[PDB]
Amino acid sequence: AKKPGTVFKDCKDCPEMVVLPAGSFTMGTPDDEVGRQPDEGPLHDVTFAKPFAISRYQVTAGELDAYLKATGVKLADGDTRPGRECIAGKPRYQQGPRQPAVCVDYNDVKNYAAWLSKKTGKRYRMLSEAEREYGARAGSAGPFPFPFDEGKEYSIAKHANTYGASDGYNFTSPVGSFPPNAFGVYDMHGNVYEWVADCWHDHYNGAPSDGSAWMEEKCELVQIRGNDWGEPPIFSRSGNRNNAAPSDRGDWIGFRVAREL
Ligand SMILES: [Ca+2]
Repeated sequence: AKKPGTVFKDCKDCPEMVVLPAGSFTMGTPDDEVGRQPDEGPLHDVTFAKPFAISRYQVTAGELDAYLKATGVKLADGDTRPGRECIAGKPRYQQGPRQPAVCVDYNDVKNYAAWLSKKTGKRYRMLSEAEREYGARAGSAGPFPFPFDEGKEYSIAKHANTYGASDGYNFTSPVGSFPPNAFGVYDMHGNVYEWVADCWHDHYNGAPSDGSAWMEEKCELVQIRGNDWGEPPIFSRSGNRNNAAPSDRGDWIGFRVAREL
């Protein structure tokens, strides 16, 4: 079996995967954490019985393009909002092949993971919300697994891409433009939000404790995680939560994939 921290790819066009360790962690946010929102409790411990892999980066534009070429799929255009349009998977801002894939809805992510699974003979899927927070924290209990930038009160521009140019980028940055966390994972605290599988809940009362996704038979809203290029760093904290309708897409939502070992 592959040791935690091992980085591998199942094919040339496939996302770079990193093995996360089995173990437990505390999910959610302490009451007094700066910026904490009300849906980030209760704090509750979640257990991953087995190691599993996630993409160390958000899936890239070039990686998505490889899928589009292989399958012939055309992604639907997105929501009205002048200057922020998604057209067949492409945002309006300049987007090179190592910037994150965006302008995909929830089902598009599932389709990409199904294609990857068939091509590789491995089991690819969406991350669960718990897996995503686990991977973001990499053992850390506070809002960030890295220190604040020296010289300002609450700046993370040395570690993440958030609103404005102080981090080098107005829009998204190539994946891996900042240091990784202790699990070998990049961009968990900025760049783009990410789809995860879970249906939306306004709290963690009754949340699953085994690393699974918290599903409902019918869901108008699903969870998204992380924080995007246009948002302030107060929402980059590891425990920040948000949601979208699964048919939504935007130039600010991308995704990771996970792989069973
Ligand atoms: Ca920025």
